[PDB]
Amino acid sequence: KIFKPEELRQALMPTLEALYRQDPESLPFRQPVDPQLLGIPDYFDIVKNPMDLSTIKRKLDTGQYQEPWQYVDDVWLMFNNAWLYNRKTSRVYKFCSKLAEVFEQEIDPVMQSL
Repeated sequence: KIFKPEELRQALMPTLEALYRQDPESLPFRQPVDPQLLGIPDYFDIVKNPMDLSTIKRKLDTGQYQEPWQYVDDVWLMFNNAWLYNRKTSRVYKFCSKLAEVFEQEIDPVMQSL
């Protein structure tokens, strides 16, 4: 099965929009973590492969996911990075958990249809 790039984008986009719709929970995820601006030099020692919503959106818009599971892997990468780096009761961690709840609800039927 070979996916047409614009069809894959159309099918997956609503799941990404669902994440952006979460306010305030998407706010820490709408742009990359910048350890230099934040002064957290330990971040890239723990998070080897950073990911965020803006990067996923760009990849989804520019034919970078040839198969749906590649998009799903990047969403989970974003979540797992945040859940590894941050305290469980931190705002980021709690917001991450809400996005993951929304994502699983939205993605499951889409992947079955694809």
